[PDB]
Amino acid sequence: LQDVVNHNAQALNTLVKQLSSKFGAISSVLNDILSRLDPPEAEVQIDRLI
Amino acid sequence: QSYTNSFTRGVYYPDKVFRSSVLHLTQDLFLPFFSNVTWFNPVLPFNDGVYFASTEKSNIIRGWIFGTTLDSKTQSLLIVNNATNVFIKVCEFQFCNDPMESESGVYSSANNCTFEYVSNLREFVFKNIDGYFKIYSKHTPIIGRDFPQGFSALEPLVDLPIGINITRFQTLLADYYVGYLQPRTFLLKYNENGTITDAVDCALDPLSETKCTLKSFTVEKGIYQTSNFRVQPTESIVRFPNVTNLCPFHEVFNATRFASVYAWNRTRISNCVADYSVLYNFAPFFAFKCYGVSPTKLNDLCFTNVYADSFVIKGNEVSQIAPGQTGNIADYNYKLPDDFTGCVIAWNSNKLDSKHSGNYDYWYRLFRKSKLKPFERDISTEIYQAGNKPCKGKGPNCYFPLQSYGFRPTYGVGHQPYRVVVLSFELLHAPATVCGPKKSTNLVKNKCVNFNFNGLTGTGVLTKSNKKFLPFQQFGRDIVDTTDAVRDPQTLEILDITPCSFGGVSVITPGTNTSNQVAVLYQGVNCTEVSVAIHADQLTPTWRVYSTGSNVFQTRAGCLIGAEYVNNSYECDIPIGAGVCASYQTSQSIIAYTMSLGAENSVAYSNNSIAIPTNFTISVTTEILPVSMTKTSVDCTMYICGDSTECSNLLLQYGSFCTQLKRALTGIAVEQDKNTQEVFAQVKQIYKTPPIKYFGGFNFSQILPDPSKPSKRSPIEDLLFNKVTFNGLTVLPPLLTDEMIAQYTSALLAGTITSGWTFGAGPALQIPFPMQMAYRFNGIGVTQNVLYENQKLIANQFNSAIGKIQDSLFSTPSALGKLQDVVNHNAQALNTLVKQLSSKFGAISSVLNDILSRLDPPEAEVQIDRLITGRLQSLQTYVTQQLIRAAEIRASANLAATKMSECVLGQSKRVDFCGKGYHLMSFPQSAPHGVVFLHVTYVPAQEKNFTTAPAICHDGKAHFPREGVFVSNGTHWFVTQRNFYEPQIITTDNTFVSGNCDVVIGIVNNTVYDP
Amino acid sequence: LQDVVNHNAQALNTLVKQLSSKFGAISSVLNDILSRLDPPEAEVQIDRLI
Ligand SMILES: *[C@@H]1O[C@H](CO)[C@@H](O[C@@H]2O[C@H](CO)[C@@H](O)[C@H](O)[C@H]2NC(C)=O)[C@H](O)[C@H]1NC(C)=O
Ligand SMILES: *[C@@H]1O[C@H](CO)[C@@H](O)[C@H](O)[C@H]1NC(C)=O
Ligand SMILES: *[C@@H]1O[C@H](CO)[C@@H](O)[C@H](O)[C@H]1NC(C)=O
Ligand SMILES: *[C@@H]1O[C@H](CO)[C@@H](O)[C@H](O)[C@H]1NC(C)=O
Ligand SMILES: *[C@@H]1O[C@H](CO)[C@@H](O)[C@H](O)[C@H]1NC(C)=O
Ligand SMILES: *[C@@H]1O[C@H](CO)[C@@H](O)[C@H](O)[C@H]1NC(C)=O
Ligand SMILES: *[C@@H]1O[C@H](CO)[C@@H](O)[C@H](O)[C@H]1NC(C)=O
Ligand SMILES: *[C@@H]1O[C@H](CO)[C@@H](O)[C@H](O)[C@H]1NC(C)=O
Ligand SMILES: *[C@@H]1O[C@H](CO)[C@@H](O)[C@H](O)[C@H]1NC(C)=O
Ligand SMILES: *[C@@H]1O[C@H](CO)[C@@H](O)[C@H](O)[C@H]1NC(C)=O
Repeated sequence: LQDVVNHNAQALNTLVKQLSSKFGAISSVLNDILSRLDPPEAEVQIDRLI
Repeated sequence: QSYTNSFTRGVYYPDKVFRSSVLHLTQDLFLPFFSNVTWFNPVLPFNDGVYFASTEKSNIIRGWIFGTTLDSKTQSLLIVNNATNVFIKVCEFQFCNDPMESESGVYSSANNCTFEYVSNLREFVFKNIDGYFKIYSKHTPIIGRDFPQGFSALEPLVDLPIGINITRFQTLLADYYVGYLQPRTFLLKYNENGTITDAVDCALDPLSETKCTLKSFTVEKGIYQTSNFRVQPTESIVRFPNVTNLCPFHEVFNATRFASVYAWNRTRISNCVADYSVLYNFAPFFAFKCYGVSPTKLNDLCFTNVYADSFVIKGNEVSQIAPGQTGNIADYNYKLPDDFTGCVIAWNSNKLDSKHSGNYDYWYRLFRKSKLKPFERDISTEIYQAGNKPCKGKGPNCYFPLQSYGFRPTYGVGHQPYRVVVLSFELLHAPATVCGPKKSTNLVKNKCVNFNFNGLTGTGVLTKSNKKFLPFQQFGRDIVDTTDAVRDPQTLEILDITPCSFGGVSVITPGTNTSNQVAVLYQGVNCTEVSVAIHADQLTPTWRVYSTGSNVFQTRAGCLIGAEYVNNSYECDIPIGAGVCASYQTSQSIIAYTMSLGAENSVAYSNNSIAIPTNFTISVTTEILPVSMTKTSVDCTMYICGDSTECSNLLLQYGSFCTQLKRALTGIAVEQDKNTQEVFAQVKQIYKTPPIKYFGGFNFSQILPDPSKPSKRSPIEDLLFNKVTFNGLTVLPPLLTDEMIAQYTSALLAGTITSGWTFGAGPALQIPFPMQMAYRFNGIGVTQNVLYENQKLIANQFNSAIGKIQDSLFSTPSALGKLQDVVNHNAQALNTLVKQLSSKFGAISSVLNDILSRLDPPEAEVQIDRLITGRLQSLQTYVTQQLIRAAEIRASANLAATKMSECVLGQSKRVDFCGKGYHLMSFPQSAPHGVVFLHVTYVPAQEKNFTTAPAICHDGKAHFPREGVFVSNGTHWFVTQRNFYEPQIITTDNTFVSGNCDVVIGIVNNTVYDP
Repeated sequence: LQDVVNHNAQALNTLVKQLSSKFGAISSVLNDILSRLDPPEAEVQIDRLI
């Protein structure tokens, strides 16, 4: 049971941590990309993050 | 000259790369198998490479001539072989040797010789490709004129970089066969020494397409999925509404004056044609960049709401004009949408948009108090207020937002004015109004045709429709958003767009070893449709099985060709669908029959009729169960990145994917270890079988370990073991060595055969085997007296039963099908994973080191990223597949553990769980990544039809057997156990009384004796 | 059983409905992309749809 709980917790923690992965893009936060670049290339960066 | 068949000739080495003992599938220009070959001074046209096989003994064939004209006008290739050295020239000659020391080369012309070169059954492949004349020469001097229908590869004699055009060629004299090549696909079997010992085409016969599909030269008996058939389009219609020709552009584009960048005119064009080639040369404007819709395709489905914008700018101003751009021009002159599907045309306009002294009229909106949005014009030219107080003129930052451009003809190129046309059009609105002219065609009339209805392009069958389009709807779709109805305004007729027929084809083959005939199943199609497609050369799988009579059958699965339907019934051999099955029968051919669901047996039920067996059989049946899987550990970094830190840095930005994959693989591995632990290690203490091994006639030699061999495995285990069977991927060894697993099996079996089932419920309790078997009879409703009264026979019944098991595992090679399937599945997964390392994934190359040593790292980053994404999706797919397979094997291992707990460590009352019959006992045997259970079952036999009755009325009261059944042989009545005929005289010992003789439906008068 | 049938039908319906998904490309139909763009540029859109 403890292993099941730990597995679910680890899955959720990995999912939230991977919100900070750049995934080969400029950054990991959408707002900085929006208020850093022009909308066209920002679209490609947001596409990679998505 | 006649026509013969190219049996297997024309195979050459496709490349100079060594390959050993492989089956490589390559697509290239080849001589197709069994093609028609002309056997012969004619001028043979050079069909993109020829196979020329000269058979001679007088050396009459002195060489070849190639070219397009061969009359000293275009460059022609002359090849001659005099006695020692091949003179190869690329000259421009009128004629040649054609009119010991009986002949010499005089030719007729030697102009512009651009290239020079010197060095029976002479085969020569001449392939002209990529500026190369590749000559593949096989000089196998056969001693004799017998033309062998055999195999001989053609090693590349030379690859001349002549780089000339060749359409025709002739032979030079002082017989021969000619065949023409086509682009085909071949399977070549490269031998150890590097030689192509055999080749298999991929377009002749269904059989030699499944040979390519499995990448083998010997296919097994079975239905094989293969390529998908599809009726190819017959014609190609292009229907438009009534069209008109106006083209009102050049008269506008040529005009004396356009408007400024801020005063631009949105010119609307409608009801004309896209005569745009004039804008290239008739109005020769140089700057032509089409964004969203590249040019030279502007002939149909082109414009719906085309608009034209007229800009007048400087020279160094078009650069800022692009979709998604920003700047003062973008801010306050005009703003473009990001999705601008149009064209930008710019050209210098000195003599037509400038004054000789300079025209100070083309101004621009320097400032404005309104943010520009896509497709909006600036009109207000009031002073741009820049202060909180009302700002008019000077004072605050305000200035007049209109600066004159000095369009002088004396300025440089960077200042010369540009006239610009922006064609902004939307390729969407369904109703149209403008594109170029094209041929129209009437209704296809139920014909699979390329349709081009008002720009809606596709392939389909256009039939009369009953769908009531209200007089504004042009298209008509379905819930799947597929256009199932269209109507051209010119015809104004609603017609549906049911697509061209397709599906798949599957090859039924009885195995290459058995035979070579095949059948084909076009899945889900009417046989009339497929026959019609055969007739008018429309089926994509160009190989045509001859549709003779009594060989085309229409099943609910589709159309089966090559096998006749027989109204007889047989067990299924090669499943097809809808209950039909095909098989090879004996003169010998493939037949399709309705599957017979076993025999039909009517049980003779009656009001009073029972059948009790008088004999039995100790059957031994093998049941194979996967227990484990190959533990595979994959190094994410090395697989994705070939020990490259440059690639590792890029991989590090992809989150903890490698950590997740490693965790999943380690979980799978520890799960495999726990699976074999739980299946085999259910015994606390390793039990040793006794020194003397007499078990009341029960043999137990093929299952008990024999010390006179290594690894201490049983002979059955030996047969099972002998019967089964880089780049960051590692196969971790199992924790339990095969000897340890065999020792667990030996302990389990020794405990079973010595202590009975007691060792599974606690301490092992010794008990003679003839007593344990009597208990196991008691456990299936058979009195123990049966065993001792028939001990020895049963022993033999067991012993022979085990003996056949060996042959069942010896003669039959597919007995261990499930375990070998598991092994093959793992091997195929690993093979696919390593093979996808060679996939470019839309990059420059499949090898990292090339990309590293080809480009600067900023540019190489994109290619490395594409390769990383491809290989990472490969890893994720492999890991997910492994997880699913591991879950399946976990279920199988749980079943195996349950069986060993219930079938081996005890006797199970669950029906058909430990065999087919009444379970007696079971024996485990280790096998590679699995277990094999020798389920011992009691099976009754030798029936005897008998008369019965639920109750006996002796003393005016009912009587019932305590555990048996009341039966009779006509005259006497006997109470007997219900699983073995043991008649007994009815007495109060076996009978109990309950009630009187007026409630039982079928009570019978009789005597219940007193003992 | 009805849930099993409906689940299979929903899976197939989703699979065919995502044929109309642009996937961040010009369009969801290959035919239009082919007869709208030169093959070097159309390669990117075809790759995205693929
Ligand atoms: C049990 O079965 C084995 C068979 O595996 C018997 O061994 C055979 O013995 C005879 C002579 O006694 C030989 O001719 C055979 O070659 C043996 N079989 C094999 C496969 O080699 C054995 O006799 C049986 N009985 C006992 C008590 O072991
Ligand atoms: C080669 O020359 C022939 C001469 O008739 C011509 O038809 C063909 O188009 C040419 N093609 C090339 C340049 O390969
Ligand atoms: C205008 O028409 C003349 C006709 O001779 C042509 O030469 C010229 O290139 C045209 N220019 C434009 C911009 O259409
Ligand atoms: C647009 O209209 C204006 C009206 O003054 C005119 O001067 C200009 O030449 C026109 N430009 C065109 C024809 O695109
Ligand atoms: C195939 O077509 C024929 C003629 O249209 C028709 O009679 C037959 O019923 C069709 N087959 C099936 C299975 O519907
Ligand atoms: C069994 O008995 C019933 C009594 O109603 C009778 O109808 C039926 O025919 C009998 N079955 C036989 C004689 O096979
Ligand atoms: C029962 O069957 C066996 C073989 O299956 C046979 O040898 C035997 O004679 C039969 N009868 C008895 C009474 O065992
Ligand atoms: C057993 O059944 C058959 C029919 O299958 C029948 O002919 C026979 O008479 C029955 N047995 C007896 C004891 O009558
Ligand atoms: C029935 O079984 C008895 C057993 O004693 C035997 O004597 C008799 O011959 C058998 N047959 C008939 C028709 O009674
Ligand atoms: C059974 O025996 C009793 C008394 O002997 C008699 O009354 C009854 O009718 C008998 N029943 C049958 C079915 O013979």
